[PDB]
Order: sequence, then C-alpha cells, then structure tokens
Amino acid sequence: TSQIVLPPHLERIRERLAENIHELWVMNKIELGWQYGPVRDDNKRQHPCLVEFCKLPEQERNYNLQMSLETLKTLLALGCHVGIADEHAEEKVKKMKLPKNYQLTSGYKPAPMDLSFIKLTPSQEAMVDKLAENAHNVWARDRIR
Repeated sequence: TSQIVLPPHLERIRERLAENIHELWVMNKIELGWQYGPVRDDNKRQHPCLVEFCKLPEQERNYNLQMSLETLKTLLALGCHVGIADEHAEEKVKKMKLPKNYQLTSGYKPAPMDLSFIKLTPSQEAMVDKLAENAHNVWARDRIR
C-alpha cells in the first residue's frame, strides 16, 4: 500500500502538531530504562531518540513528523473526508484537549493522552491492521529489492 504524497495546506497545522506529537510520543521509550545520550548505542543503557522535535537534527527532526505523515498521507489518500474542519485543539484554538494524562519520573515524560472517553470511529479500529501492515509494506519494498 502506497498511494500518494501529501499537499502543503496542512503546513499551518503541521509544526504545532509536531511540537505536540513529540510532547506525546517520546514518553514511550523509557520504561525499559533508556535515557538521552550522544552516540547510538543501547548496551550502555541509553537512547538518543529521547530529545524534542526541534532539538534533534533535521534527519531526526523529520523522524518524529514521519509517523504523523503516515497517519496523514494514507488518510488523505483514503477517499473519506479528513480535511481540517474540526481544528486540532492545541496552540490554534484554546480548548486544551491534547495535554490531559502524564506521569513524570527520572526520564523524558511528556503527556501522551490515552483518550478513551469517546467512541472511536469505525475507520481507525479497522486501520490498526492497515498501519501495522504498512510497516512491513515499507520494509518489503526495500527487502524484496
């Protein structure tokens, strides 16, 4: 599965979405015991991916935006409406829907909210298998070549 590339109309959202999504997603890689460091290694109990969006270099800056781009580019390629009618609720419309749940410790712990007081759509519950299979699709067009 690889349909199209993204247009730039969402670029008004995308940078604030990046500053959000790195303040959500980077919390996950510390329960093992990892921590920021200079070099790429794990035997000394560290991971340099525990750094903010803009703080990382450009190749690692786009690394955080890439997952959101996967959730965006196939959605826009999906045919169903995914345009920004309900604007994202942080740093553009003061509603404060994004930062709700967190737990700080000795580690990089921003606030990814596990939103579960709402019925998920009938789409993304089906597209869990899609986005998990797209990992192997991306890896398979590399691996078969």
